[PDB]
Amino acid sequence: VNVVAGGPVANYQIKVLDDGKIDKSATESPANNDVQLKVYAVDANGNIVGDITNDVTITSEATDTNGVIVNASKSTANGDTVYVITDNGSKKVGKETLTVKLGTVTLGTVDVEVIDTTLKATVVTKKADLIELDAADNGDALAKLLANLDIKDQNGNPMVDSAATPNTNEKLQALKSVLSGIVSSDTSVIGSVSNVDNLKDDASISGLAVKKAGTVTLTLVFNEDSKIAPIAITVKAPA
Ligand SMILES: [Ca+2]
Ligand SMILES: [Ca+2]
Ligand SMILES: [Ca+2]
Ligand SMILES: [Ca+2]
Repeated sequence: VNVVAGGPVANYQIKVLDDGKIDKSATESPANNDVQLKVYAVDANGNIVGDITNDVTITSEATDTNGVIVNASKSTANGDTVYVITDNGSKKVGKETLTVKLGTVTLGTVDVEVIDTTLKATVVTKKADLIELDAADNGDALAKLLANLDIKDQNGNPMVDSAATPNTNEKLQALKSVLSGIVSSDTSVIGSVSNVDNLKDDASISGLAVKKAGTVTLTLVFNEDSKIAPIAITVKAPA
């Protein structure tokens, strides 16, 4: 639009140029990492008699109260000012109220929303009740245990290892995001895992080392948020 000589201002518009959302995912396509605002003064006939985006000040709550934290910055290019709202350390998702002032006078408010569309492990199931290790497992049950699980995201799609990345197993990473611990029925055969970070992501995953030949039940326990029930898998580690 253009600013034009018109009549006296009748009202102010706080205009959202984009979708009004900020996606704190690290990979969303297309990138969705801001909200962009204009503030216009308009006369009785809708003529834009002022672009006051550069003159106003936009703020959010001084002390955080909802785990949603945003920054507001005036960005000027091509003669035009856009008020750019960005995520700044939001721990949660949800709405954040912006207040738009001209000097000390409030012109209005507008909410922005922080979202997160990251693919998230949502369903985990076991394929078989039992797995048996052989020499290829090199005395560690983790690879064969992972192969015995199916992980689905919130869309119900599989979460699997990408062969494009040789040194990180995306499926293991998906598991660890919802796993709280692994209990072994006999820690002398295979140790229990209480710190899930000890499930080592690498070209060759590891962390369920066999201490001696035998048979154990491994029970996977998941976090409360996921609501996934424990999964028990019997592991035979033959001599
Ligand atoms: Ca946006
Ligand atoms: Ca993002
Ligand atoms: Ca907040
Ligand atoms: Ca990979």
